[PDB]
Amino acid sequence: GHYQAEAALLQCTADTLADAVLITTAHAWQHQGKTLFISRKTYRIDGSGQMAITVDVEVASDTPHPARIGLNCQLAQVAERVNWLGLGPQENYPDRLTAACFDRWDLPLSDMYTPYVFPSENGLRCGTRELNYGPHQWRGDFQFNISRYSQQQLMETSHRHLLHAEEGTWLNIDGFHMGIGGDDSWSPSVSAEFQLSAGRYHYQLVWCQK
Amino acid sequence: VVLQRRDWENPGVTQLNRLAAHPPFASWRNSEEARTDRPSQQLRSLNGEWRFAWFPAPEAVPESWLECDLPEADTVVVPSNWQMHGYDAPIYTNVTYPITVNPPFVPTENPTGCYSLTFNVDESWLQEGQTRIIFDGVNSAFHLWCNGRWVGYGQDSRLPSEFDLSAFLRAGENRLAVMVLRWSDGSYLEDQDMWRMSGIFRDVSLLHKPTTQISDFHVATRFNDDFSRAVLEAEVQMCGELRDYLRVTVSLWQGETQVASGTAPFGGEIIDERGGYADRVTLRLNVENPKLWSAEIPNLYRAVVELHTADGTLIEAEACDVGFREVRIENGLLLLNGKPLLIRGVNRHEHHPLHGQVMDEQTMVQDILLMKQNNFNAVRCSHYPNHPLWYTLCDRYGLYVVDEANIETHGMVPMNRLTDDPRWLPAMSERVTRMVQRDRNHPSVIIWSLGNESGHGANHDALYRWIKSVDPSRPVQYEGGGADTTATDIICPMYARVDEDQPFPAVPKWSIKKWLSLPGETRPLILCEYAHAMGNSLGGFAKYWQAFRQYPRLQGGFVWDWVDQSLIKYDENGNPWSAYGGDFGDTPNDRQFCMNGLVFADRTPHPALTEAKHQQQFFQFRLSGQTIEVTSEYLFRHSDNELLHWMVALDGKPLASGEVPLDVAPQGKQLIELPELPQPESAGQLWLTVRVVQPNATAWSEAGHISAWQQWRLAENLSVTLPAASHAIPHLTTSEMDFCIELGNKRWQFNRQSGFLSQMWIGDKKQLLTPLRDQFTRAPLDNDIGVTEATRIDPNAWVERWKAAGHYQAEAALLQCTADTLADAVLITTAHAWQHQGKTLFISRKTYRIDGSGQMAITVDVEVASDTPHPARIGLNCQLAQVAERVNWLGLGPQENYPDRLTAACFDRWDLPLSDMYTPYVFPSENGLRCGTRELNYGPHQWRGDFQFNISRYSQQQLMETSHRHLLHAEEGTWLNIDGFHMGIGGDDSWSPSVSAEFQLSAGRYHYQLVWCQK
Ligand SMILES: [Mg+2]
Ligand SMILES: [Mg+2]
Ligand SMILES: [Mg+2]
Ligand SMILES: [Mg+2]
Ligand code: NA
Ligand code: NA
Ligand code: NA
Ligand code: NA
Ligand code: NA
Repeated sequence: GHYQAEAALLQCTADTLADAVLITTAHAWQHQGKTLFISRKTYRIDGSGQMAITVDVEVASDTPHPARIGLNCQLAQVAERVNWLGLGPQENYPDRLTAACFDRWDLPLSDMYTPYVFPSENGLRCGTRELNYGPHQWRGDFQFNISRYSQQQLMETSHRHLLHAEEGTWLNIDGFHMGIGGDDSWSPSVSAEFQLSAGRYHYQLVWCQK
Repeated sequence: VVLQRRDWENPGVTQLNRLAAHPPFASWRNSEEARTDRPSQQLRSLNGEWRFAWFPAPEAVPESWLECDLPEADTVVVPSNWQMHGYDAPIYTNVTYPITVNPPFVPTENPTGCYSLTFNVDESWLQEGQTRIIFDGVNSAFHLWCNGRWVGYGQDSRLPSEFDLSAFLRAGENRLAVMVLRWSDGSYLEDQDMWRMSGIFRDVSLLHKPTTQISDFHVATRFNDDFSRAVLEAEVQMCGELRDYLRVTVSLWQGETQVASGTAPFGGEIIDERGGYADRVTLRLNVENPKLWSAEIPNLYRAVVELHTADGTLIEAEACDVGFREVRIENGLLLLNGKPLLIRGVNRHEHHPLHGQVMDEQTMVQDILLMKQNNFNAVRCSHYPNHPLWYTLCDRYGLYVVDEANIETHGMVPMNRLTDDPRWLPAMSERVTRMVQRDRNHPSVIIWSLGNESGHGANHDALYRWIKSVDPSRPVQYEGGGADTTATDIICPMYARVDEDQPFPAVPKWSIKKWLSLPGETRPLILCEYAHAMGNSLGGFAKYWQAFRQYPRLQGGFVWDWVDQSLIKYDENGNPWSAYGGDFGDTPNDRQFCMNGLVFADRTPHPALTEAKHQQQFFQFRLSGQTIEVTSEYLFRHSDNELLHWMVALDGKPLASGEVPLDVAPQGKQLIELPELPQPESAGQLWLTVRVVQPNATAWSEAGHISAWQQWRLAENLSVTLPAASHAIPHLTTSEMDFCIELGNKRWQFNRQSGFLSQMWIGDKKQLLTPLRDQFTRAPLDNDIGVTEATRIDPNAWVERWKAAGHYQAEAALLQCTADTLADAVLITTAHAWQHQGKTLFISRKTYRIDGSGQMAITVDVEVASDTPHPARIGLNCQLAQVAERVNWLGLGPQENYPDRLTAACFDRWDLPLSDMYTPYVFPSENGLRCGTRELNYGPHQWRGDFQFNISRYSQQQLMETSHRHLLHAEEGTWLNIDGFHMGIGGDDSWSPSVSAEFQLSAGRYHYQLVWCQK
């Protein structure tokens, strides 16, 4: 029920600090009464206009290891360029990133999408410390992809030529992403060290306007 | 001429007037006594009180001593090492010779032990036949006198030296005088990593044989393809007058039932142009469906060899236990009875903490029982032939033995300087040939070894071939010169790693997986030494066993090693303590390197032993749905003394259990269907634990012995319940020096200068003696230290890397310390930096959230500079004021476990006395960690999260500063170390960094969280 799971709010609170506002949230993702994931977050917005997001995720040990542990949103902005400090320039995944180099990369948005004939998750870049797109900057230590196609559309579309650019830009920022495998393509081939099996996961992001 | 010839400084003279080697004799004069292995009247023990005087050199020994006892002499028990009575000091040196390397010479100051015994000999012994004296072990060389007359000389400390005393003895009182030298040319071949001792340290006995006697016998067992038929072949040699009426009968017995018998006159078949051996006979006995010998089922027969007249008058009988087994290498596999072995081996020295190198039956039996109870099936006689009883016990209890010649020249430069020199071939040949002559009839011995750490030389090749020629029934192995030379049937490296190559010049230690498949290579690989168990060690043990099970030609190995070579010393108050190298004034020395055991010298287990037991299990398990698949790794036996107990528990709370008898064929599988388990209402992780229990006692184990276990996570129900809202709100009070928080009878104090929780009160009683502070270091393990010395730094060693980076010197610098009041909580935020000479090593960022329920949530985020050596731990420590009796935790246990040594530990609710949370390693270090812990309870305190911890009366600082466990003093209160992350302990060896990459704390950024409350 990973694709069907609905978020149930457990906690949403707001606190004022000396120089910041602190928002704390907790969500349970459930299917047929079974809790798959729990996400505990803090959002800290300070006087500099920076939003620090802390994310702590529990994954039930008896659910299949999830494909990713991240956040997503559809941004209003459509910008021409994507700039990042991280692994690139090409698409790279945790079990396929040795060729990628850490540097400051700058590509047109279209280059951040890989036009596999059969559409799927694509265009991830790993080991990213800073990402810039339009007015936005995200900092941390994350994996990301950015495109005009939602994961839903990629999942529902059998041919690349049938894809249509959506309004704004879909951003996936992952603390963690499962291997892609490939030893063969007819049985599970993602090696154990690249499966998201740790049970508890932590990542943190800073979102600001730059 | 004795002091004039100096035979102890001549490698060309290894003995004078010594009788030929042979298998164990008792010269029974009754065949039934021989069959039952009862004491023989013809074999007398001289293990009594002897007279002993110590001398600084052989030249200082007075002439009168040969004739008359010295009044200055003391009365000492024999066998003994004289260092253990305090006559001089034992020396612990590893590689470096304890004497100047100047072959064949030894120091002029050569400690000399003068032993003497006055004893009765009955006239019957002297009227007829031959009376001989047997010295099973004299270290390192000796001259023998009887009633004032010179008998002979012997070298090689580890094999019996025998002399004919017939023409020296008189009826009534006789006197033996034995002059034992500590050092000899023999010492150059005795450079084993062990305590250097001396004396008559094994049994002394008198043996009476008839004039016409059995002088040798060899037993062989050969089989057809399916082992349903065997031929026992027994070659018997006689000494004395050859006669037509002489006969040999070899009879084979299973209990009181004779199963086969053969009789023949002397006279072997023609072998060359000059005929045959008139003084030899070969008997051949058919055995249908022989009961086969293995470590799994040590089936033994009794062979009785009778020398007798045609008419049936007995002259004498000898006997031995016979194990029907075939050892062979075929297609690159070592096979026992046609099946590929998996060696769960251990190296074992002959060591007792009180008696030194003197072995007794009780200690040998204790060792064998412990070995088998911990899933060992094999032992290497590191590095010399053992006390003869050892092989008998291995025959009977069932252990595979590697019998190893007393040859080690480690200290030579290069290592083969002597073993490649044909002038040392005679001394070497004797150590090999006389071992084979002694032990070749023991079924337990499956492999011959040419010695240890003596490089590879032409003498090894010659002696390899000699053994193959005289005894084709056993493979020959030898590790020297790179572990895969022409002098070994088995690739037998020491400390080769599983996946990591160590490409040393000339003698590389390849990854064991890689080694097998090198171009042209076909031999089996069995590590002669691996998993160096020095102190807190055996990290990565599971990696070896996974490889052993996956790769047919990886057939196991022998752990280094069985028992700590510590010695008991006494303090001013007469209290005993464990001593190592240097503690006897011995210099140069190699300190704690003599302690590499799975057990302490008194045979108390180190925690590592349980990891070995678990990884060496003979049953393998898989879970699929509600089905447990049990696979047997036994090669010969069915699981006829085995039941499977299963248990399902929710966070340590028992839910369901049951038992199922195991009926698994050797190499077979059994499916066990678990019944439907009722769903738990409450949240938490379900765990399934299985245990294999032996309902019946065995010769080696008690009823209810657990031989194997395994655990799995089952269904997990994550808690989604919101904790009941609190009525009260914590109150923050501020001064220039402190943030103070109060809630009811609880108070927390955060020092604003240091930025740490400095104190905590319950009621109004202080909970801390030292503040709660980050810790990134540990008191260095033996593996962290390696071979580094104060005078000679090994910059590669983990401890030296941490020291050079300033990890132990780094001081916390406060960057931020703020407090905020929330709706139902107080929030403290801190940031610290640890710096050394302007370099920031670590940054720790924390939040402490104290809510109305009294719980304190601590969130820690640590950055580690990528270019600093990876830290030993990422955690917190404090000294608690409380000393409580018990420690209760939900996590891995019950024993000490570390990230690379936790497979044997089980997740459950454990409750131990505080003392059990400390491991008394003789050399103190970080110890007692328990990993995978979700809840820890101590006095009124509870910590929850996902952490590793240790808890004791000793600070890391004291453990770090103190060299011996007996010098440790319990500090005030209790030191708690709670780690989000802890480095591996390693142990592939203990002289180079051995912690695998996956167990190094190299992630750069680390996060962990703890809740601290009162229950
Ligand atoms: Mg690279
Ligand atoms: Mg000599
Ligand atoms: Mg050595
Ligand atoms: Mg396990
Ligand atoms: Na698709
Ligand atoms: Na194997
Ligand atoms: Na050692
Ligand atoms: Na059974
Ligand atoms: Na120490």
